[PDB]
Amino acid sequence: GIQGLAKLIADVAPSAIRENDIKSYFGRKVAIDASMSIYQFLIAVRQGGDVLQNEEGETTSHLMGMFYRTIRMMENGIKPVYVFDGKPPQLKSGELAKRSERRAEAEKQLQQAQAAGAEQEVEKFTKRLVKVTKQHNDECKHLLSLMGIPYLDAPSEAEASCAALVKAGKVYAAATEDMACLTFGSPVLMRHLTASEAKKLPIQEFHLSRILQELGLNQEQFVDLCILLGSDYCESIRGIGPKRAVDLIQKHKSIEEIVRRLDPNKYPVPENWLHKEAHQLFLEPEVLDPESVELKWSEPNEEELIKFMCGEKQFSEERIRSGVKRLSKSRQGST
DNA sequence: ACTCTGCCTCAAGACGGT
DNA sequence: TTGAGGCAGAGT
DNA sequence: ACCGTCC
Ligand SMILES: [K+]
Repeated sequence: GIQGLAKLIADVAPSAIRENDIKSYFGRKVAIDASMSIYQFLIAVRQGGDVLQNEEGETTSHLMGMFYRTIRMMENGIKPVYVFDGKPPQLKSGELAKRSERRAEAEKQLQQAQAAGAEQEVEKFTKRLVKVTKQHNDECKHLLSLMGIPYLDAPSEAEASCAALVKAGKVYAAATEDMACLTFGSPVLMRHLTASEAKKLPIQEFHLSRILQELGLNQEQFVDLCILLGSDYCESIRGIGPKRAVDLIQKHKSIEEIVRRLDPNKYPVPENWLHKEAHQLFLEPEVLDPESVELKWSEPNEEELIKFMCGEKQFSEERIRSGVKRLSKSRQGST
């Protein structure tokens, strides 16, 4: 994430966002952040406050979500490649650790809810306690393998590896809600791509070059701006938000300069501010080699699919086999 | 009055059958 | 996790 | 569209 970046671009660079109907992404490949979508499902796919599961106790909401949305996308001519998060950059420790503490917090607030009724709390805190695990990951990779859908492991940050794939032309765009993908230099970002039957929000397409033009910056100044707005990798200056940050970056072009010209009594900066290191992470992140693996959208293995989902995970053979045929079908073509 | 902060709420997908 | 949106209040 | 259920 980059705090407020979406609203900012809407506000001061509206020409950088197009809204298109899904019909116009027909025949395009997109890169998807696996870990974020798995998360979205673990949160949303709930039956009675609880997550879907086979009786052995193993979770399955993520498998549901992934299987079906993937199929939908494929039907609409959208070939998705899933990129899985690698090892988090050191600069991320801070953010990550906060995320642990809050979870611990939630967990305590779980007990005091359970021992006092009102499942409103129980389910709220339970949602706040959601966490993607290496198991979730391994399972989804298996599923995608048996669906013929290609997946890649990012050495570190998935978003950075997505931006790398779009840069290299291996895909048209990155489909994610994480504005940071632009910071890492991805020329095109697509929010709200679900290929879902109930629509909801219109697909949003962000062009990086348009953002740059409309804001009057180059990529480097744009990274600095995102750092000021609020990145996952270092702190921000208290009291400088979107409006002020745009002003300052437009006037002084860099963080060093900005820090020289700032009144240290009105706007004091953070102590031991790793902003230069963050910046360098954004310009030169560790990413996979987009030329190593040639992405192929294979044919589903229907039998093995039934064995895995239906067999191991108690999925209705009819719903599954139906999905498998919609997908095998969409491979040869169609609507 | 503009801006930011921080504390809060609240919600989070897809399908099949009407 | 991400919003959007709500509000009080401090600080300009 | 609504909504009961998917597991
Ligand atoms: K800030």
